[PDB]
Amino acid sequence: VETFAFQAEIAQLMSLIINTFYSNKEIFLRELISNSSDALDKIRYESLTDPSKLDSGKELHINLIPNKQDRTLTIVDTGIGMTKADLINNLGTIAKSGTKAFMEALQAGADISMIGQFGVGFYSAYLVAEKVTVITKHNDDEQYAWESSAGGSFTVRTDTGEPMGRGTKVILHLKEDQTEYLEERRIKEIVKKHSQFIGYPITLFVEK
Ligand SMILES: COc1ccc(-c2c(-c3cc(Cl)c(O)cc3O)noc2NC(=O)C(C)(C)C)cc1
Repeated sequence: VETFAFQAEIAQLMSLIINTFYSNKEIFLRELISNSSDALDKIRYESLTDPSKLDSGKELHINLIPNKQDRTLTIVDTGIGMTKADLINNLGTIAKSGTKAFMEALQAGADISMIGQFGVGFYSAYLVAEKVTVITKHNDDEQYAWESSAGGSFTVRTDTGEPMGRGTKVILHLKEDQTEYLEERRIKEIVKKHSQFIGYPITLFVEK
């Protein structure tokens, strides 16, 4: 397991998200579904010029999986996935500029719900999760697990869990007071409100 420091700007963003009083936490789900949709758009487009990129799975979809025993909400997609370089280096570089712009916008009167306009909507996960685990598999790279409970660091390891084929699984370990996001009625409500027109099937699993 390798441990990395977030760039200072991203650590600062995460602290703001965790510390700021902001009741409209539900927007985290829209932001993660948006990311899934973007990743799905990417594999779809790439597959038009190289159909073999779908050898790792033809189905393009999003599953939402609540688990009350584990207190997790998992968002699974079959998008393009992220490479080790994406996880450690590339996406952080991009997130640095988006974060700066978002911070400045907040000072100017924007609110946390606008985070996705700055390309860093993922971090809104920390409105509801104490720990986020991201399992991801891109063609031509290995399956990795990224993980962070904030506090300025994240880890990456090669994942020896169940093989995903291709795509990304975001496992939200929910804060004790945010279990409403495990309720079918609540998730359905949020998806209808904010993600009604996403161009891939979203299946909300129910609990046993
Ligand atoms: C907004 O920035 C991103 C959105 C989605 C993804 C993504 C994701 C992804 C990321 C997150 Cl955080 C998520 O919640 C869902 C995803 O499918 N999986 O593969 C992905 N692959 C990439 O898009 C490229 C172009 C970099 C290879 C990465 C960055």
